Amino acid sequence: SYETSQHNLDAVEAVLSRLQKQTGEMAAYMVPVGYRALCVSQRESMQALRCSFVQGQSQPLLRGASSKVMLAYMPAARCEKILRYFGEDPTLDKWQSEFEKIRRHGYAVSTSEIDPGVSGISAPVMKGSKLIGAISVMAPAHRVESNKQRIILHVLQAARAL
Ligand SMILES: [Cl-]
Ligand SMILES: [Cl-]
Repeated sequence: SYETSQHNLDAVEAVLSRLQKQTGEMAAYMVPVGYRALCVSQRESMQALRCSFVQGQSQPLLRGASSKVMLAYMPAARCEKILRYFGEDPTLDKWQSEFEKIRRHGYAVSTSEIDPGVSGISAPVMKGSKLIGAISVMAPAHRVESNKQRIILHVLQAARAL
């Protein structure tokens, strides 16, 4: 359980519940742990979506909107260590341009980086200047294509509420 380790799980659960009722999509709260993104709380799909994000399990902090938001908002030194572990060169424009874009917008969007046909939209959860986690919606590209601005606004709204 993350009852004693996630200080604000009640608040997180309330935000994710609303977010799914606003978008009709799966939503999760992710936190960075070393080289990986841990899914701490997840709503679960009322459709039949079976993607790689599972509550209590982690993914490498590298691909997808959630990973890219956390990498963009954590300290540079930390971000560099992680990307170098995965064999990426953090100094390249393809990374630096993405992080600048993310910080300008306040969220990231990804498509099919993890699961073919599934997109991610994510925004950082901050405590002051410290990145603590991210709120994300994981949803079929079929639906994101019709609801992109709606999902972005609600994801931003969810993250800001925490
Ligand atoms: Cl993705
Ligand atoms: Cl569908």
